[PDB]
Amino acid sequence: SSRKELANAIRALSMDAVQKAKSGHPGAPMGMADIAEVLWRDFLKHNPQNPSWADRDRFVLSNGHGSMLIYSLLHLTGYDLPMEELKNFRQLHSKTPGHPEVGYTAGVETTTGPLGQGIANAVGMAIAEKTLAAQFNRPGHDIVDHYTYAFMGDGCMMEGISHEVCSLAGTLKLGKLIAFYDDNGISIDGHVEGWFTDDTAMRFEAYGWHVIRDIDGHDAASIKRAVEEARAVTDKPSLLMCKTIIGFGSPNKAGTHDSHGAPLGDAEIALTREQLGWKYAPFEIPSEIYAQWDAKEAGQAKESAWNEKFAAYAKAYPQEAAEFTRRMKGEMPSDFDAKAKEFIAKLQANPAKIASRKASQNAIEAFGPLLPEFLGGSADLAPSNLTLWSGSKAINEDAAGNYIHYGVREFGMTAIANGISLHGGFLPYTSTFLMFVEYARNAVRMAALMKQRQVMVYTHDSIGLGEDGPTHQPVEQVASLRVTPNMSTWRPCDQVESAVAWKYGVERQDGPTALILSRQNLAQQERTEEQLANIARGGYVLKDCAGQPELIFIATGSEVELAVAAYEKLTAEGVKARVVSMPSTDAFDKQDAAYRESVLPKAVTARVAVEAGIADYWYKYVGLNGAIVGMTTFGESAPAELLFEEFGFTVDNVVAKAKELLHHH
Amino acid sequence: SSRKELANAIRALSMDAVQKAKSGHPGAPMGMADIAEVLWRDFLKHNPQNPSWADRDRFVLSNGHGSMLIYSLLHLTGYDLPMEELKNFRQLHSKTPGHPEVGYTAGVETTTGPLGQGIANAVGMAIAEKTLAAQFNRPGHDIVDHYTYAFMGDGCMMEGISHEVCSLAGTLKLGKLIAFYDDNGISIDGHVEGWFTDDTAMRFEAYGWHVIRDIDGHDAASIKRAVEEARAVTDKPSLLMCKTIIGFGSPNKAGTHDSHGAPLGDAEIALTREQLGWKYAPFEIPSEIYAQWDAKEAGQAKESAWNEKFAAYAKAYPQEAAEFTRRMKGEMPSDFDAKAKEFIAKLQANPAKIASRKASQNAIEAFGPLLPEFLGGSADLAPSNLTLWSGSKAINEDAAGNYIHYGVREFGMTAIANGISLHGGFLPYTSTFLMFVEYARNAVRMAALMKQRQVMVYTHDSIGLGEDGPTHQPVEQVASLRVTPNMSTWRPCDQVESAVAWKYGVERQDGPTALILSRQNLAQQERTEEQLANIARGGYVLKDCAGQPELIFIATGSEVELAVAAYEKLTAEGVKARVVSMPSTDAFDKQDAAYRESVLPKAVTARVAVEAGIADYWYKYVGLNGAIVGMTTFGESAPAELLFEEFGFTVDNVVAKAKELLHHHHH
Ligand SMILES: [Ca+2]
Ligand SMILES: [Ca+2]
Ligand code: NA
Ligand code: NA
Repeated sequence: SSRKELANAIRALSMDAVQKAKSGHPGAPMGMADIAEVLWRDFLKHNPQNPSWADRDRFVLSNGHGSMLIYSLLHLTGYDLPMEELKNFRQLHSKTPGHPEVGYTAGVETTTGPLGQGIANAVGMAIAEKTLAAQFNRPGHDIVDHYTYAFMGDGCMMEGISHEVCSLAGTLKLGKLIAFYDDNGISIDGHVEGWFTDDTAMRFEAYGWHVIRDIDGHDAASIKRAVEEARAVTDKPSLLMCKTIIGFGSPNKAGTHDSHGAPLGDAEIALTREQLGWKYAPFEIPSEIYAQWDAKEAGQAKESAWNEKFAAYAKAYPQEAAEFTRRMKGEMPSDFDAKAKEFIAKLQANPAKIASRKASQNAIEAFGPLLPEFLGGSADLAPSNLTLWSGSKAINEDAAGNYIHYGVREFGMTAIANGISLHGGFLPYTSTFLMFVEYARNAVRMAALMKQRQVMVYTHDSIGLGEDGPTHQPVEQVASLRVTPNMSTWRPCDQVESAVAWKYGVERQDGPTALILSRQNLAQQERTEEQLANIARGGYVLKDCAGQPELIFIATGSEVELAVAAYEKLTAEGVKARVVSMPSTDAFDKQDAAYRESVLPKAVTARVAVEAGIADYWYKYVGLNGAIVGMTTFGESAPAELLFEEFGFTVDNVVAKAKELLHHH
Repeated sequence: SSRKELANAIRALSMDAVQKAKSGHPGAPMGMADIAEVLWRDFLKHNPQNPSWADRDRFVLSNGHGSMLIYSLLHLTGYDLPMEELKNFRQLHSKTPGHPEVGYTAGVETTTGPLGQGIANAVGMAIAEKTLAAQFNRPGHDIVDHYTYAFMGDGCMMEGISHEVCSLAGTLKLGKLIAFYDDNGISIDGHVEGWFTDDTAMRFEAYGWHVIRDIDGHDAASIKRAVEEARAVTDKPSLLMCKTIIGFGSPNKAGTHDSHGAPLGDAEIALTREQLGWKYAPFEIPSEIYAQWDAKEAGQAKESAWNEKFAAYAKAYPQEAAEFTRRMKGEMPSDFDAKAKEFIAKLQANPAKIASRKASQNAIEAFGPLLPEFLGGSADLAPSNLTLWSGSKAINEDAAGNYIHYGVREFGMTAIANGISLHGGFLPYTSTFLMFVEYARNAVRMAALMKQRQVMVYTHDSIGLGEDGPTHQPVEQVASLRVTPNMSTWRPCDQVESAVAWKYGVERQDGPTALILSRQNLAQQERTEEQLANIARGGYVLKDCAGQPELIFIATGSEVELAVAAYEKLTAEGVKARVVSMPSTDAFDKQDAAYRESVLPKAVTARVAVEAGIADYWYKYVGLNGAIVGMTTFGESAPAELLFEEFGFTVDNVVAKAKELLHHHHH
């Protein structure tokens, strides 16, 4: 069959699957089909029989609304994605959800849809390949050698995150990253010129990319030459400017916004079949077309050759090969749990009053030698977030390093780190001031949705940061993280809770962990062995009374000391009081009900939450008959000690709120 | 005095005020002082005695950590910012907070600090000037004519929002926007080349800006020539690449990251005075330096001339002049309240089961003729968010229009709109799918912090959007907005609540209002005149029983219909039930204790919340002895009606959960 006929198989499956679902996006799949045919059939290194092959090329659809493009490619090339799944596009619990989802579907590398994040993920995958190659390859043994290919459209280009990640990709000279821009002139509002006029090629040259202009995206020869040129440029990421017609093949909807995001309609599909010369019924693909698209034979041969290379590497470099396998599988070192517990116990036995941002740095220092998979960084705040340890080595200085200076790029940093975790081989950590989780907020959500392990180190967590004032002082950010599905959030009260939280984060297998860390020094709490072991349960009894409590303080982070001081005053008066430290609400909620009852007995309704964050969160644990010593406003610019007084974080106020509560009970 | 001596007054006040506070950022003020001296003394059109003069130039410090730069300028030029306030830099309730804040300090145009947002605000101010000039200027009467000047640094340049807003500024040919880039080679991690290597000039040329390269930022003549060149280019925004030395004057800390974000230290300040030749003690400025910096006499003359121009305009164009004054003051038309109430009453009397996104469009259509100040837009989703009305006209097509195609730029859109509201003359509305509030999230917060009027139209609010799936289906986003200080969030249940929420938003002068709008059609509920008036109280009794309820449903948005159906089933079985519609938790919380008790009586603990959003929010109103029919997970890609079934938003499940709750209460 001709290359155009092979590409038209994508067009037919895509328009037909959208039509059957009465939902979805036919235009971009039809516009990019010729580019995909060249890339996938002539260049992409992959094995449909093992989508987890460590050295496969990675493909990313940043314009993820065009999901039928990737489903068509996976089906046609022989992945485990049968025609019946394509006939179930956008239907409940199918393998073909409306935007592609990692884990749902063999061969999907990332969950995309939110524009701009796919290219960010691809930058992270390319950083991962470059770093892993530098760490593991040896003379005569290049066991890491693969490309990262991304498709992206006008929406990704307009989004600010594209600027963040493509700027950094240029700095890092990511010569195995090759992006294809679907330059079709159309977005949802219509002809893009009314709102998007960049000289995109000049912009990308300003980032240090190699740019190939004026590619005919409907001409296989033009596309193939451009890909060859990009592969020959080994010291710059490449952008291929592909002129395409959205909805290519449709006489009445090609080149129109109408083709972007709704079914073409039955009559228009019939006219499209006529224009394309496509003679097959919906969901019919002839054997000749499958024979030319199938990648099982070539893919198995390529993976088998790689397996033989890896076997030879393992003979010459046995310890390195074992580390490669462990890291690509995402497994932890067998002795990590014991060694981390030993560190935690040492901290409990050797008290220190330090900021939890410093306790975080100390945990990185302790775990660094044990976790060579760390690939950490900060968004231009290394000396404030405290993300460097003695073994940190910046990858812009040494490609085999373990640290990224991300610059002032919080959203891009977080979505790059999602790509790093998706690649395999690494455990990424990222960092900024907590307020700027808001810049990165959807990438944080995407880490949780994709079940990815990433530790997110958020410092300067409250009015305790002092004079920088209300634009920087978090109030409501932690509450939002706490109600995000599959997110773990820890607000440690001292250096011991900080190390437990770090351990919890690195040991998650199925989602991310945010650490909520103080600028100011935090006193260490004394703990029994039982309390020490129960920190990891997220909430535990820190101070207690004999018998059933009359009054329970629930406190987190920097406010535990205040709650303890109020507890001591009331205990001396003869109140049966308790303090619960709640470093992680999510870990607490996951405990068995007997444990939760032992900490927060259902019969004890006189509960006072204490936290320098938005009060409204705490109704979850105090209900309608408790009290909350929290924030209800933005902060103020002043020294931290005066702010804590101004906003009611005083022993007198906490005691008064508890006594007022005890009248009612 | 020489120009350098005048600039050194900024350096001295800045380093000394940071030192006294033992906190703050001396480096950028010291690095940009010569640029500021030229801009403010030779070009800026302003009147210190009236910071609200409608036709003043607007200045924005996007690198807002350098707050002592603007405080020095405002003090030296004669604004109401006494030296005592500079001595109280970063102290509680001073007029000199660590990052500048609009409202409390005379002459501060915007609250900045979060990097990139200042340049976005400046783009909005420049859009506002261009649009207001096109709407109001007449032959012989150019009553709107002013520049927007912005300072920005490497952090702003690295942030994605700078790409969004500077790209759009290029498309819109904002020839009165002039930005100065503090090109000093330093960020917090050190020398920027390890993480920031863009050819920034080439990047901005790709956006359609006029770029002036290689300006000596410590040479007044070079800076002045560059500003003159940028002012001569009337068809492009301009970027002035100013090579500066951070901490200029400090022998040991100039050019170092150490000068960025901590006091220089007393010993280093002494050496800096010696290098700069600045003899005056901390907080001492001689009368002759004030005489050269003061702008009161020039500012009075400029504003007086403008007032004469405006008086001549008002004689020739009296209705237009009255509209200009009204709009610049942020006042609403005198008949708006009555006309909007008439519209709301008509909707209550004429049911229509339509999506609240469509009810929103209908409110824009009804309000549009009454609010010529609207400057609305969507982030490339006009046909989905339903932000166009019959009178919309895109400003890229006609500069006197009222609509902005923002492109796929949610964060930039929202921070541009903050600039629009800060400028005066307009009432901005912005729009995207609700999920992508997360892209714009800090700009929403900044609107609330700055007490700005902006209506944020967020459509496709739940699993009700269907097949696009979990990356697009909001779950926890509304709860995040609800816990934001000074935010107003409305999730209307029908076309009537939608119109009430729109009226509330446009009339809310002291903060923003988000509308949480459905893709799918919403049943209209029956209301008495009192219930109709009670929508605006945020939470109200929609269905009731005689005597104390044994069950209260609390529902919002698309789930009110489900809660009412469950109420009807239970009522028919003899259960005493009530339904509360809670379109706005923030408005409800602002009602007095007696009203809140009347709606959610403390005696009734069997409360069931119903909302297709994150469940944990609702403990605030249901307590520990209730039930929540909510989401606890991400969504799924499927037809919406199947999602509502799968996630428990069915009458059978709501009734079962309510009966299970009552059974637990009984035993
Ligand atoms: Ca497009
Ligand atoms: Ca800088
Ligand atoms: Na290359
Ligand atoms: Na100009």
